[PDB]
Amino acid sequence: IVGGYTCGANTVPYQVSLNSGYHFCGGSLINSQWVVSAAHCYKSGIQVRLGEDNINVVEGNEQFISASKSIVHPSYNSNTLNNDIMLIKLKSAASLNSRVASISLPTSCASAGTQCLISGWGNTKSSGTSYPDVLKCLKAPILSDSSCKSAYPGQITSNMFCAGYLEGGKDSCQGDSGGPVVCSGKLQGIVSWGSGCAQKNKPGVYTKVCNYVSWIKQTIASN
Ligand SMILES: Cc1ccccc1-c1cc2cc(C(=N)N)ccc2[nH]1
Ligand SMILES: [Ca+2]
Repeated sequence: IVGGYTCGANTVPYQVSLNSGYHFCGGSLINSQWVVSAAHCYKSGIQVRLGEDNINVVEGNEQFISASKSIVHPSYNSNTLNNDIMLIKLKSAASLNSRVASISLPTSCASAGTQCLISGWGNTKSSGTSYPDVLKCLKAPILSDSSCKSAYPGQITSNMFCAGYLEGGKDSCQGDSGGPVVCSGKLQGIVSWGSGCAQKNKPGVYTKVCNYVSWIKQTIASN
């Protein structure tokens, strides 16, 4: 997260860290047994880490649970990142508490202008590299689809939306991928892609979760 702020320990209880010997992507807990992340974060040997703040220090509220199965969206296209969403099932149900909680799925899509909360352990520099140990936060508005498509001609599909600031300075970044974009208490987006980080006229691109609620619900119910 670039241009953001330190969230505060466990202030984003649904935020998860995907670990394969190191943190490589974020995710969102949707119930005690399932996590939603980006399809481009897919990999074998995933360990889901819940209740995390400083990902390099065991602070006392963590839960480390291995994934038993991963399900990448059937229509995911790695070249364009269309349908960049995946589900991860925990080998054992997480113990839900104030520091480890699920985030609700949307019942409808969010409108442009709605303010959302984006979070992650990604790079905090727009130019260069610096990875935080604690969770970073960023409040950003959903941008109009026209401003989104103008920034990325022929690259935006109905399954993506942009959020952030066209002036630059505030954006998600490498390492935040797969993480949550929560608006009005609903998981509306997944950190997916963009151009560089916090660059002018190049806002972040997010997977439009509201288009996948039926798939998520049916897939979890059958697995
Ligand atoms: C997914 C991917 C695949 C291959 C190269 C780069 C990416 C990429 C670009 C961005 C850009 C942002 C951003 N909000 N600036 C966040 C994450 C992110 N991931
Ligand atoms: Ca920790």
